[PDB]
Amino acid sequence: NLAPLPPHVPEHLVFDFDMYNPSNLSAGVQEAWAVLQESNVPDLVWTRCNGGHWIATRGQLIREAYEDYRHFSSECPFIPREAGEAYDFIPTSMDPPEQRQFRALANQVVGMPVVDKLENRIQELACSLIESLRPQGQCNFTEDYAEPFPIRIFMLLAGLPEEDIPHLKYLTDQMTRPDGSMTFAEAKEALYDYLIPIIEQRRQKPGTDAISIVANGQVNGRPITSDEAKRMCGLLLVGGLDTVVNFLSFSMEFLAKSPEHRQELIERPERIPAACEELLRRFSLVADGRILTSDYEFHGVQLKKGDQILLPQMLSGLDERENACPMHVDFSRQKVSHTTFGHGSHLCLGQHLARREIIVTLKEWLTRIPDFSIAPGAQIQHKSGIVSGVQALPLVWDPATTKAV
Ligand code: HEM
Ligand SMILES: C1C2CC3CC1CC(C2)C3
Repeated sequence: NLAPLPPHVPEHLVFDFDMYNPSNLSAGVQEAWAVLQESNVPDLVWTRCNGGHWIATRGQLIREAYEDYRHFSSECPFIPREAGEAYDFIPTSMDPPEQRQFRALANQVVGMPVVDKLENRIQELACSLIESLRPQGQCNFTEDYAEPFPIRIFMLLAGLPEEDIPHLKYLTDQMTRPDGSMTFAEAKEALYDYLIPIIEQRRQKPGTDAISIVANGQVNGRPITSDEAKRMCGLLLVGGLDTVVNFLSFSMEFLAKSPEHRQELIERPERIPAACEELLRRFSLVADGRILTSDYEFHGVQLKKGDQILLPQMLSGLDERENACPMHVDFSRQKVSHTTFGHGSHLCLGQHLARREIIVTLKEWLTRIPDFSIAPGAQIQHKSGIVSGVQALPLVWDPATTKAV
């Protein structure tokens, strides 16, 4: 189900890629997408699926398209068009200089100094969840630690009910990983039927939570709108529940498989941070785009005002001209080049929380369960979307070999 090639597209620039169902998914999602970088693929190519759109395939274009906010605007950053358009999260769907102010607020809530505040609850929870799991010698990493871990921290952050979890999550999921049960605009609505009443309540009688600062936030001398609030808190929900959740499963499936990687981390912990960056470069997962405010010629391709362009942040680090032996994990690379936290004026704000949640889990799980592996006969399945994932990750271990701490 492909749409007619638009006039301006040289059919030799065609390359039918389906972000919602890449071919080789069975072999893995980063591998699925890494096709785009074979020798036989143009640096910039046009795909006819999800209604036809450019996709830039190399480290350097993405970096370039990202810094160039002018012809490449965030206005509509989600393929397909309707969602992108129907998406209004702030600061996301906004170019600077507008953005600068909405962003500075979000940075208030999730930023650096919020992260030192939270560290202990993080570690406290990291230990507590692991130790619970320990003695069973089998979890469901995705439902068992992956889902739980990060969410409860955000629920802690935003002061919202755990009970809410399963609902917002489905909503978050449909948004990044469209099933077909509900369209983006419908998705965006129910997440909004939710937040709204909450934002009301924090306007009248404030709290210390992320949302409380957000409803009461200051933007360009004036007091933030209700809508701008609904809209900021919307982004936090999704970035909240959706990126960290998935990343942990790929990193963990990776460890379940490479006992020399567990070993290395375990004996030379001065390496968790480097290890941390290398894993983000490799188990990268986001893929949104931009929009052409006008006609423009990018690396000789005539870009026509209105066209969408995917700029997968996945691809930047999996690119040979950037990372020798891209698909191979090496905690001692000299230079880890990636753009998992995006790039440009829209650099990811929760990079600190995300990183901090990732080191905690590596340091803590290796401490208690140094040795685990994939459940005999289980086939892991990934999912591609605006943010990619793992269907479930059954693990198994020998209690006898763990350690409480
Ligand atoms: C697994 C770790 C994470 C990854 C890979 C990730 C990925 C991304 C990427 C690629 C962007 C750039 C958007 C663009 O340029 O279109 C972004 C921005 C953003 N993310 Fe993260 N994210 C992660 C964790 C989080 C967390 C924990 C939060 C906080 C709940 C969060 C909230 C945000 C926000 C608010 C922005 C927008 C900043 C702006 O538009 O100036 N993300 N994220
Ligand atoms: C908005 C932006 C694109 C996708 C979905 C959501 C969180 C993060 C940044 C990845």
